Amino acid sequence: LSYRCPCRFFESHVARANVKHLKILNTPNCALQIVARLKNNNRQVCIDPKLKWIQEYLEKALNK
Repeated sequence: LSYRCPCRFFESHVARANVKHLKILNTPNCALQIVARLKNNNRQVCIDPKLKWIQEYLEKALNK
């Protein structure tokens, strides 16, 4: 129950503009660690870590 990795399924086609924030879960046992909190509906969804915009969004946040 509380032992299952939190992200069982992911969303593939979430857009940067519709994200309040990304949560990056500290779950190294687990395949999927990226969660989006969505602007339109306030849902939290797990997202595809290969989504191209994610890498740029996080790089930006690192103020490099």
